[PDB]
Amino acid sequence: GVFEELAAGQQRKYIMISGKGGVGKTSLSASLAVKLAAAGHTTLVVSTDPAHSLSDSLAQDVSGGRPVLLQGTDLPLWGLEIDPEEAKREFFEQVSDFMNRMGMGFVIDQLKELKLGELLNTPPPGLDEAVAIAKVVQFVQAAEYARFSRIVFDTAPTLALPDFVDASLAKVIRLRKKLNGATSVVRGLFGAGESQDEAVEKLELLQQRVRMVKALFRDKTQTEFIIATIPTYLGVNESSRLLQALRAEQIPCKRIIVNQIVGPQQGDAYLRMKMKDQIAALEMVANDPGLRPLRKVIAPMVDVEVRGVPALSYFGNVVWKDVYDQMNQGADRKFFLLGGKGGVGKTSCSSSLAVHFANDGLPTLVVSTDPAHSLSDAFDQDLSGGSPVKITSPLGDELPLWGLQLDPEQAKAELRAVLADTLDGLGLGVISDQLKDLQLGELLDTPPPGVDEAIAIAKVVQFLKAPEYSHFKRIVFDTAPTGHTLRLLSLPDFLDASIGKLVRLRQKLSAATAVKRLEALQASMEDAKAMFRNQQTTEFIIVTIPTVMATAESCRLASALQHEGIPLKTIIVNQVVQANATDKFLTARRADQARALHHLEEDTGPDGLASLQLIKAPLCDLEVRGVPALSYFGNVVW
Repeated sequence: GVFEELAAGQQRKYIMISGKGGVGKTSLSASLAVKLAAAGHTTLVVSTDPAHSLSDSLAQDVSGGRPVLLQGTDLPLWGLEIDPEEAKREFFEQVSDFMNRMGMGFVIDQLKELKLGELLNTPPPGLDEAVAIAKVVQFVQAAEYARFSRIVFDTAPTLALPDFVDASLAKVIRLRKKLNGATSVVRGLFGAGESQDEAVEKLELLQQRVRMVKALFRDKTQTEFIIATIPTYLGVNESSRLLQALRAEQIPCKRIIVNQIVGPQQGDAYLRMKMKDQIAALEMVANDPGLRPLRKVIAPMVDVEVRGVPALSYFGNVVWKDVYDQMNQGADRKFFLLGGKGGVGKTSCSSSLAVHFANDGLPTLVVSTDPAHSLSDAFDQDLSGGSPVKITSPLGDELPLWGLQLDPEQAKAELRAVLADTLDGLGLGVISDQLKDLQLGELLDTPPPGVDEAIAIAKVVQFLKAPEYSHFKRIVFDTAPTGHTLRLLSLPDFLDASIGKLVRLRQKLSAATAVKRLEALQASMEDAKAMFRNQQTTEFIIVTIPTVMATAESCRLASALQHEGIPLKTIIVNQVVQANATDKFLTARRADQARALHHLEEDTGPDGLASLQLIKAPLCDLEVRGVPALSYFGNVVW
């Protein structure tokens, strides 16, 4: 049986459930926990979610920091909610002045102003989610709460990080045993004592608990993964590439589940469901707090998926034409940025905006920060690389637009590598440490959550120059399908961090007898930030769907981004089924499923990325919030 294999032995087996994008992944790893606890396994289900997903999906306050046993069932089950930001960083946390008389006292007070002690105390980025699952193995081999027969994991949506933190710990671990025996003033630059042996003795064990992680995922006996994906086309080949990893890094992956499939019998119930969502959300779009001032547009759902240049021109009449295209009014230049989580087809809108006022007399560059080749699939032209490309599909006619694609991961490493290029010799002058600190100076440029793309944006802000300053009048951005949009004013303090460090280095550069390299980064961001609070030339667009959850989220970000200051003047609701052809919507989405099921069943056979073992999960017509509902949803699927 499908389930029988997951509950076979008393030999502790860790179930992992990995996927992306609200597939009900929580609701099905919860079912699996329950239906396993029904089989006799003392079982623990854990989620690393600050939204406390395991709690709302269990209907108990299981969201305590340690594993808590549930009230109200004779069924043996434990849930664990782990705090990433607090707990993980918590385990991490004579007077001979005679140099003053050599005048050294000016150079020593400029190095202590680099506060390299801090940079050693900054716990490396990624630590929390790296040690999350190691904390899980504590309570189970500890058995202080109970002997756990199986463990079920709700993983964060989509192994490299445990080695990154392994490497950032060694870099910091390598430096402290070099400081255990050191001259008294050298330690003064770090604020470190004589005997370093108390801190390294525990810095290593934290490094070893990151290593047991990498050894667990590989562990052929305890561990096993299961992928979870919604039947969409993109979701299948996204999961196809996920398994590619699981076969390389030796991680056993034996099952894939597909949730949110429409069944044949009860497919007619889906539309009654889907509609009341759209009714509720639009009632809120009409009435939501703070949505009042910004302009609103309702788009009726995609006729046939927009993959063409002409298709993009007709889409332009749908969103911006029957409703007002009076965006075009203003100064000679316009900066248009569009954003939204992945799935709304904002690129189809984003692309359709450049095309619309291409032939209207306006030369307009569309910039895509989507690394998935959106623009290359949206105009159907393979617009690759960073430099602009002309657009060739139409019947011979004026095309005043272009489109450039910036990998944001490639735009970040493009930037970090620039900083690889005297003061080095001085630090190296007591013992060789330049290689370590340079890399560790960058431990303070990865901390930001969604910056890789802001790099890609400020790159083209500065592209205002005689080669282009004359060429383009309006430009339109296509943010990647993530949380680009930063609603809290971290702009000036990510900017100050830059000054804080470009002013701290000017303090030691003048003492050793570069920083204007950080001046290029200083003015470029300030040139980007200049076009963000620009009221006349710049305005924003946020693309969303009538699923009520995703709708209030689009206000949750609207109202907060408003008092931030950024002019966000339009929201788009791109995929609105309409009832007169409600029959066709069902008939279409039903096919988009089994049409994509074909694409998975045709995956190269069983070599690597596979057709390994399939689990079809019917449509979540009910809230699964109750513990019995999960017992039901679990015997349906497993």
